[PDB]
Amino acid sequence: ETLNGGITDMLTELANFEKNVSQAIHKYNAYRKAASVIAKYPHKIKSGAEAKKLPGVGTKIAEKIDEFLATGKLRKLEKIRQDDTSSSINFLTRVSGIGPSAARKFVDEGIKTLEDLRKNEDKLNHHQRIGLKYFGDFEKRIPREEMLQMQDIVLNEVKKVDSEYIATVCGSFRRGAESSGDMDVLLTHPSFTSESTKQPKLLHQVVEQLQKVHFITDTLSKGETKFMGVCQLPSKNDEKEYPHRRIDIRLIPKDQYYCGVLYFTGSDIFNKNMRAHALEKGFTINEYTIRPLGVTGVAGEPLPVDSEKDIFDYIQWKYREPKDRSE
DNA sequence: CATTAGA
DNA sequence: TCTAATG
Ligand code: NA
Ligand code: NA
Ligand SMILES: [Zn+2]
Ligand SMILES: [Zn+2]
Ligand SMILES: [Zn+2]
Repeated sequence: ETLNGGITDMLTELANFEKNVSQAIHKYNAYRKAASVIAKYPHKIKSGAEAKKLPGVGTKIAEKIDEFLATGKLRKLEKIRQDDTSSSINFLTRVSGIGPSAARKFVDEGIKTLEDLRKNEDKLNHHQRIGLKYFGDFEKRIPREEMLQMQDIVLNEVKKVDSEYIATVCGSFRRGAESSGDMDVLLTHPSFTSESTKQPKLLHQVVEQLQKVHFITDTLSKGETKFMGVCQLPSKNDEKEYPHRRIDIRLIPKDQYYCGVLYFTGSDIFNKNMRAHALEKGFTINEYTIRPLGVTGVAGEPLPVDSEKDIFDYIQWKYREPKDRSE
């Protein structure tokens, strides 16, 4: 957790590099498992050879460990850290819609900077356009103060459109959190579930609503169940306009909302942990359901859920406020 | 680990 | 269709 801190970090730097700059999925997959096990190793790694004993570490990584142990740095690391091409990719990549692939491609054509990007907006698609356009606000955190305002607005329209609608803003915001990255709104309706063959309009109506009043300004991606966009709080009585924020609305079959809602609220650890418990307690929990465990090794048959309560009950736990779903 | 774009 | 990107 810190005893092997640096080694795991150099290692991540490394893996991360293979993956983006070059396309060395293995090297890259290599670095990660190593960074996984040494992280676990309950002792201070004093030399490669020692590390070496590990499963995952080979002669390769051993080597790097030595040098780093030896001298407070890594050359390969110093070099990559320096090199502009690699720098550039790690940068373009920051743009919503720009991934490693397009990053390497733009680089190879010479688009290295954000300006370069502008001059060549034609080379960009719609997602990437929006990304470029809101680059700044996109890197910005969301004050909870703003979060509640937002939430307020979405909830009301959703309601006004159809009172049957059910929405939950999940995420950290849900878990109390002082700030959040983007707004995730979990959505489901009663006429929509597991079987009842869709009702795309069900998503589509609200999206339309939200745009109608300018809450939604842009559209990154709109499908029959997932809409990815950009929204914005009405810039008051001027002097101050609100930064553009990422927003995702998603359709859920009412018969699997809570699993979903439960799920998405996290924390990543609360999950796994909740997840690990359901196993002893003879179950299975995943993104959409909770199934009883069968001795034959496995089993199925989807437990009927009406709230986050039922789930706990099932695995017979204490209902944990989302506030305290921290781990 | 799954949904939407794209070309 | 595959492949990218975001989640
Ligand atoms: Na080994
Ligand atoms: Na990006
Ligand atoms: Zn020891
Ligand atoms: Zn989020
Ligand atoms: Zn999101």
